[PDB]
Amino acid sequence: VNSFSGYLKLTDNVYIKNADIVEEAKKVKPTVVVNAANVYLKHGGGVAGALNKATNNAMQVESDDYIATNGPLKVGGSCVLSGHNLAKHCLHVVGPNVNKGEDIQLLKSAYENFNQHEVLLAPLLSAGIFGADPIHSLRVCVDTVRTNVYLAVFDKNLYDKLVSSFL
Ligand SMILES: OC[C@H](CC1OCCO1)Nc1ncnc2[nH]ccc12
Ligand SMILES: [Cl-]
Repeated sequence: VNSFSGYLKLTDNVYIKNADIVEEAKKVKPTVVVNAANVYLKHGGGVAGALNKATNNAMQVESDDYIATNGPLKVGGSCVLSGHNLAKHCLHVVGPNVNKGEDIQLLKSAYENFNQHEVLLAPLLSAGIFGADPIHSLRVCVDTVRTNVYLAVFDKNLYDKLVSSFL
């Protein structure tokens, strides 16, 4: 039993809800919140920009130190950093950004990072400003993640379409 409330069960372990991931994280304070990161951990917009804003830019400061030490992430890769005031940890995961010409097959590799954590609050990878088909992102999530994932979808119109089109 966990404190995630109001989710629709798509599968044994995949759940979905229309919610602002920032407001969800602030309410639940999950062990792991997933960020829709880029390889430079530059959290300028989308989910990443909103999560970083909610930390008063502390996420960006920590991320800049991480990059200075370790260099960029790989597309499909991840790193674990602090969750600041939002969660215990933030799993920064880089899905392919279609608007940069990155291979959509890497979306499965990106979701595989979730399997290293028993429970996560997450957005749909490569959706939104990363330019992939969100119905596809949900399909890959359900077919790749085996741990318990609570998916937050900000756009209500999109949420209804994902549910009604889910197989
Ligand atoms: O796949 C990422 C989704 C994309 C979907 O389509 C257009 C907007 O929402 N973005 C978000 N999902 C959850 N919380 C969020 N906070 C800020 C952005 C955001
Ligand atoms: Cl987005």
